Amino acid sequence: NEDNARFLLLAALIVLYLLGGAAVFSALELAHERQAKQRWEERLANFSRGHNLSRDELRGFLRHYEEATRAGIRVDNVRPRWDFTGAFYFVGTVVSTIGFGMTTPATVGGKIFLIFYGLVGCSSTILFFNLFLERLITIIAYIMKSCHQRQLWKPSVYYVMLILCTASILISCCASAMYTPIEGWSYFDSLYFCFVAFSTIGFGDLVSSQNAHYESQGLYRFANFVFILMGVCCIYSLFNVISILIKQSLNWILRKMD
Amino acid sequence: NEDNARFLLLAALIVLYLLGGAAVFSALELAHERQAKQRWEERLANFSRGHNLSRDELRGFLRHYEEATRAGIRVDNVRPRWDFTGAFYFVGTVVSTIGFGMTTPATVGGKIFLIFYGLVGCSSTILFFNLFLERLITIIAYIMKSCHQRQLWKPSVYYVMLILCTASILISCCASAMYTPIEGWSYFDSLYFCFVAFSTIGFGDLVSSQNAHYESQGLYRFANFVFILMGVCCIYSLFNVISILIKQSLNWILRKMD
Ligand SMILES: CCCCC/C=C\C/C=C\CCCCCCCC(=O)O
Ligand SMILES: CCCCC/C=C\C/C=C\CCCCCCCC(=O)O
Ligand SMILES: [K+]
Ligand SMILES: [K+]
Repeated sequence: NEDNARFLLLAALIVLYLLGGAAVFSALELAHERQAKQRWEERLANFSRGHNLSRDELRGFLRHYEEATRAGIRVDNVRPRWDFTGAFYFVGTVVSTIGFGMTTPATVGGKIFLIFYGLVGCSSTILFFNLFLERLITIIAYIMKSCHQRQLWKPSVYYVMLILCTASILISCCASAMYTPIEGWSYFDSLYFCFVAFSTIGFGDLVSSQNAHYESQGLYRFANFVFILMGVCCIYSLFNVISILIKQSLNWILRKMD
Repeated sequence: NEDNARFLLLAALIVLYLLGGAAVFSALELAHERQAKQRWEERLANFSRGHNLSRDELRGFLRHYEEATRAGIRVDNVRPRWDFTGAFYFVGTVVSTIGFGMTTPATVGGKIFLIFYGLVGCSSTILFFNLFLERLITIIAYIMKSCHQRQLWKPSVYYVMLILCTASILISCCASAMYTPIEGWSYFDSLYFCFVAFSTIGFGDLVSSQNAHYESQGLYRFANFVFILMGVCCIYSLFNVISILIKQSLNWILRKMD
C-alpha cells in the first residue's frame, strides 16, 4: 500500500540524512575538539607544575566542581536556580520541551513530579501550537482575501511557508538585537541561540537571562519570555509547513517511481 | 468566535499551569540547591586553605575547566565527541530535537550548517512521527477489527491513549533494565532519563552511551538507538492523543460556559 511505501521511503531518507550529517559534522570540527583538549591538557599540566599539585588532588577537586556545577554553580555570577523566577524559567523550558538543562530537578520528589507535569504540560502546549497555527492560517487567509478585495479560498502552502520564513527571520533579528548588547554575545552567537531555542532543540550551551543582575530586570525577563514564545510558535509552524511540502515531495517521488 | 475563545482559554490555562508549576518546584528543591552550594563553598574553602591557593588562582583554573568541559572534557573517561559515532549521536539528538547538548558545534561553520541541517531534519522528522502515528492507528484499527471478528470503524481516542500508555511503560521499563546494569545508574534515574529523552525535553544531565568503553559496544549502541527511537515515537504519539483529549475538554468547558 502506498502509505507503507511512503513510510519506508521516508525512514530510508532520514537514515541517509543522519549518515550524511554525521559525515559532515565530524569533518567540520573534529580538529577543534582535539585542539581544545590539547590546550586543556597543557593548562592542567602548567597548573600541576606551578603549584606542586598532583593530578590526583586536582582530579578530586574537579570532581567536586562537576558536582557543584550540576547544582548550578558557575564562576560567573549566576542567578539562583530555584527561586520563583528560576523555577518559572525551568517550567517554561520543560513545557515548551526546549529543556536547556541549566536548571534540572535533583530531589526524587522533583524527578517524580516532572514526569507528570511535563506529561500534561507538553500535550497542552502541542495543542496550543496547533491552535496557534490554525489561527495564523485563518489570519493569512483573511488578509489575502482583503487584498483580493483591495485589488478591486485558503492560502497555498508555499506562500504560507514564505510568510513564516519572513516572520522567523524578523523575530530572530529583533531578538538578536536585544541579546547582543545585554548578554555580551556576538551577534552570530545570538542568532544561533535564537534558532536553537526556537526550534526547541535547546542544547543549553548558551542560555539568555542568567546573570545575577541586569538593568530593568523585569522588562528584560518579560521581553525574553515574549520573544521565546513568538519564536517557538513561528518556527514550529515552519516545521509543520515544511513537513507538508516534504510529504507532497514523497508522493511525487512514489508517483514517478510507478 | 468559538475558536478564539478556545485559544484564549487555553493560553490562560497554560499560564496558570506555569505559575503553579513554578510555585511547586521552588518548594520541592530550593533547599537542596542551597545545601549543595553551601557544601561547595566549604569544599572550595578547604582546598584553598589546604594547598595555600588563593581564590583568584582557583577561579582562573575553574574558568579554564569551564572552557574545557564545553569542549567535552570530563573527569570520567568520556568518548570523543566528533568521531563519526559521536557525530552520529549528535545529529540523532538534533534531528529528534532531543538536544542533550553534551556535544555541541563550536566552529562558525558548524553553527551555520546546524541552522540548515536542523531546519530540514526536524521538519522531516515531524513528518516521520505523523506517518508513524497514522500507521499505528491503522494497525490498532485492524487488530480491533480482527478481535471483533474473533468474537464471532477506527478506535476511540481513549483506548488509543490507554494502548500508548502501556507501550510507553513497557519500553521505558525495558530501557531502564538495560541502562541500569550497563551505565551504573539507579533504576529510578534511568526511568527519569527515559522520560526526559522520549519526551524530547532532553536536559542532558544524564546521557546514555558515553563512557569510553563498554562490553559489546556495537550491540549496545544499536540497542540504544532502537530504544530511543521507539520511545520518542510512542511518547510523542501519547502527547498528540492527550492533546486531542484536552481539545475536547476545552470544547466541553466552553459549551458548559454557554
Ligand atoms: C500567553 C500564552 C503562554 C503560552 C506558554 C506556552 C509555552 C511556553 C513557551 C515558551 C516560554 C519558555 C521560555 C522562557 C520563559 C521565561 C523567561 C524568563 O523568565 O526569563
Ligand atoms: C529507521 C528510521 C530512523 C528514523 C530516525 C528519526 C529520528 C531520530 C530519533 C532518535 C535517534 C537519536 C537517539 C540517539 C541515536 C544514536 C545512539 C548511539 O549511537 O549511541
Ligand atoms: K529539547
Ligand atoms: K539540553
